[PDB]
Amino acid sequence: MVQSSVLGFPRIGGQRELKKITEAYWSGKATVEELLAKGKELREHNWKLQQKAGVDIIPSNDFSYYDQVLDLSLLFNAIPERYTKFDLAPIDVLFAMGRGLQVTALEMVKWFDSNYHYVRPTFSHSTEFKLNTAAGIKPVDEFNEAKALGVQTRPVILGPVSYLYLGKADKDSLDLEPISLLPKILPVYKELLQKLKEAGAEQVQIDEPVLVLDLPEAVQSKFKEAYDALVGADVPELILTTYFGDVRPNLKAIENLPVAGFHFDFVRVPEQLDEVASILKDGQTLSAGVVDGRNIWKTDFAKASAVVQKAIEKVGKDKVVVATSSSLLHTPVDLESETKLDAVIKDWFSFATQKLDEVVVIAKNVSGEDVSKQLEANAASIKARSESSITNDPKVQERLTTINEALATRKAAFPERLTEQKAKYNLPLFPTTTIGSFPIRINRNKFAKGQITAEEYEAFINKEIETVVRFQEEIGLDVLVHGEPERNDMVQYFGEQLNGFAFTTNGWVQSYGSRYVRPPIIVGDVSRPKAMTVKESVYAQSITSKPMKGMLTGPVTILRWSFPRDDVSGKIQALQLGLALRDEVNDLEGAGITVIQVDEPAIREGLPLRAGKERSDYLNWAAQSFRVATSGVENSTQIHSHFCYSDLDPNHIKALDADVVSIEFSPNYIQEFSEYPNHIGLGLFDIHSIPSKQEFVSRIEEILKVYPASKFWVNPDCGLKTRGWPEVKESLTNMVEAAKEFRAKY
Ligand SMILES: NC(=O)CC[C@H](N)C(=O)O
Ligand SMILES: [Zn+2]
Repeated sequence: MVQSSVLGFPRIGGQRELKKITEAYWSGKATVEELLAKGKELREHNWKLQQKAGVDIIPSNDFSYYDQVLDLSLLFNAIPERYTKFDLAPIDVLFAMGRGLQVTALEMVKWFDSNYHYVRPTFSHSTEFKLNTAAGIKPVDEFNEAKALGVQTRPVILGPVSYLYLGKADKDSLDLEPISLLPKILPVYKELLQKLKEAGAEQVQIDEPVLVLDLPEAVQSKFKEAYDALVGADVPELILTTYFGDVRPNLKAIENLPVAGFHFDFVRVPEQLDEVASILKDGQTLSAGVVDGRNIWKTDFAKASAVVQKAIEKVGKDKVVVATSSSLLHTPVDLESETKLDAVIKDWFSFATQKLDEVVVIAKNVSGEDVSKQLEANAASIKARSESSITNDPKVQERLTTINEALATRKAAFPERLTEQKAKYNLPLFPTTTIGSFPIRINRNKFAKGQITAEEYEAFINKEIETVVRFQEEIGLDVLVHGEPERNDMVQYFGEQLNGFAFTTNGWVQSYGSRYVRPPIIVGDVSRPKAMTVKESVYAQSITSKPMKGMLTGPVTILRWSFPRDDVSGKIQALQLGLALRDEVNDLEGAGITVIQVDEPAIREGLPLRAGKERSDYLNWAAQSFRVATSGVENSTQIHSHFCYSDLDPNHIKALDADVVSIEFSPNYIQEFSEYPNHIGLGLFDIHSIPSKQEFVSRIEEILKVYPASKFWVNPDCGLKTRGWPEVKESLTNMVEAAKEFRAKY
């Protein structure tokens, strides 16, 4: 009998219970006892769900109130002094680190190339590692909970090498290399593992996902060092677990480890199987990650079972486990909550709950149990998807054949374009602009029910546009925005107006802490049926003689912030999105909106995890899909791009050939753009929470020393959606007043 395994379950609750109770706690409506009660209930619910499904190896310690990495920081006493001076209990120290205290919060960081964020482990020279036993030892206590329910679980802990390597030296210790602290942390891991075995844990999932990165040789050697120290008869068996990538470049590092087994991601990298299976020693198990833990597609059982069979061939059926490819943290909780999706489409999907049934069916299948009814129903679902008209749109398929270098190049290089733009706009030196958003629900809500006219709703959006435009005029901004009050979010607003997308009612996935996202789903070939943004931009331009920026989200961001298709490449999807947005750009320009900003916040997030062909191909096609969107315009049309990064690759920025770029900036990297003719707006203040006309005049005089004033735009770090009016007013006034003082001396 081949076992099934789940590497982690999302903890938000099928009804977002966790959000409700954590936010109620943080607001004071709920006690900490009520919060812990709800967490216990959620875990119990999830453990029973997995047991009922038939899952053999069920996780524990996967639950969290905020972040599992943060949970290990707490447990291991990686707690900076600043969070201990407030008389907080252990859980409120946790929340303080996670979300600050109203001390700013520890840094939030993308978890590999997933859409989840963890809280960066933060270490000092003074860090003293030890088991915080005051709180409770979370993994022991939750194992013990599950056991009292009659559920044996496998505790999940992030391993020592990854935990340190993904961490960072605190402000006070800028010279510390986190991985040097390995000898100090190992005893604390060993102790935790002894306690788990004593509680009755026979196996632990020890996550070492840093194995899918490019690791320095000096870091590669630390696996043998760590795992030699931990394994022994007084600890559970350890299953060294990787996901999201290819371990092959690091095989030498793990080829001689004493651990009980390994897990690999054969969804993202099925081709690594032969080689990784080759390092397995007699006695070691191979966990075959074959049900995707980061997307929503029903798994092809025929294909997944074949992969598992390849593994069985290598190491024996006794030593193979059918697993999720990663934790199901990255997927929504339950497809049965969806009430609006057409049943044809819904048939193509599986969310977390359904993935439990999948790993179980695939394990039965390879074990020789009769699951022919389930295989046949699955083969039907797969065939229906691949045959559907939603999936392949001949028009889009033909249009993709027009893509090339030419379609992705402007009519003239920037120097000739600048001449034509200068003639048209005559923008002064140190032109001032902002990034788009300014400081809601009832009219939206009643429009959605038919309680107010299309006519009635358009009036309030327009009044708000008007308010914002007059504001920016009043304070003398040179290139204006409409404020984006009609938009809810920067991806759904587009996806809802594109063919090839589906939307959930309840497909929530945790992004960070209690902030959850409900991504769009790309189901098929994408196209744009009609204008998406034109009406509001035109209105906004009709009420000022200042140039008005059109505002779009780029193709890569729409792709990366959606659940993508798993039957066609990322590239193909981004190019279809580039083509759709090209039509939008063409419509904006035709209608007189000839300054257009395209925002690509998610470019760095999608970067392939290792150096090599895949990474360089990605940078090439990311840039190309942007250029396909933006290259049809006249020379006198001014294309802007905004990036929410401080040190994004200068090379990639040049590849976009945007007339103007805005970059967050509030070291010497401004010099990288010296002999690059296109214009740059280095963000002057953090819109996350007034500077003075002097503080600005010092910041611009600072920058102005390393960069030509003729190329320099003045703007904030990002949109001011997430701010209040009174500080927006004073902050922007100062900003413009500053520019004018420079504008005077040139
Ligand atoms: N996140 C972003 O890229 C912000 C873009 C958007 N135009 C805004 O100003 O809110
Ligand atoms: Zn930004």
